[PDB]
Amino acid sequence: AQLSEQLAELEKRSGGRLGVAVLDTATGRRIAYRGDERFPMCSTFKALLAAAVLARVDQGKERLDRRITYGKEDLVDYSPVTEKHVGDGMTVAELCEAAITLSDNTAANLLLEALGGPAALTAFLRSIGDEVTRLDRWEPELNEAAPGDPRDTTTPAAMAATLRTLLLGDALSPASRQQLVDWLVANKTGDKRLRAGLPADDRVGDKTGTGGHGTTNDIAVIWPPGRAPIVVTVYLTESQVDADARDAVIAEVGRLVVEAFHHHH
Ligand SMILES: O=[N+]([O-])c1ccc2nn[nH]c2c1
Repeated sequence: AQLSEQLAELEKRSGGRLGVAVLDTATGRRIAYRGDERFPMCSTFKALLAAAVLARVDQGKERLDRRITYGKEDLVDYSPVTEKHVGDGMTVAELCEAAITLSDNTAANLLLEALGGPAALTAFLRSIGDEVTRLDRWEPELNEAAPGDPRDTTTPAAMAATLRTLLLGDALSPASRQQLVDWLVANKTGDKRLRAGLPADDRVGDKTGTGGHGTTNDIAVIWPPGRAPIVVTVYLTESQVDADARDAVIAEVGRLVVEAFHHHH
């Protein structure tokens, strides 16, 4: 209730459309602002993509140490890791790490190819119970973020529930689960979004995303000391303020989420 008004005030000053979901795993209870509205995912999809790959590894259809070869012509804009390994190539695990930790666009496209494309990612999501999130396009076309376009979107609540089952539930094997946590925890943003609003003593594994039509997102599983973990998803789009302002918007969601856990009662 109170956090809602605070977020709606924050949404006004952003000029855009803000969506937040908070899933407390101690109770399975969730708080949500536009939690059942569609928002463009941009790079936050890469957390799901590495999950779907690890699920192939669990099934035996993939190996984290499989070498993937690619040439200069497979590269798209923003490939900080993969661009320096056109010769060697990279293992699946190295592409997953590059995609989560640095948002390497070629890594994600290479992992989508190994998977079977946006439809295979969407198909995996369905198999774990997410009936909402959808990936339709490849990098970088999927960062369009056009209002009313349902392609490449999720909801704050759907994304939060999906992170819960992948990182904390029984969707992946325990080892794949631990591996996906390890990748998300070693973000190198790093960091100015949710991370910036939170207590430093927290262990945070997060994924950021940026797009057109004034879009910045951040999703995260947070482990507070001596406390069950909490899943926070934040989606901002149609924002009229600039990229640095959008970062501070997301950090302010983080601060408000903490205040409401400690004080609203
Ligand atoms: O992100 N959080 O929802 C959250 C809530 C309460 C907390 N106490 N410590 N860290 C926290 C994070």
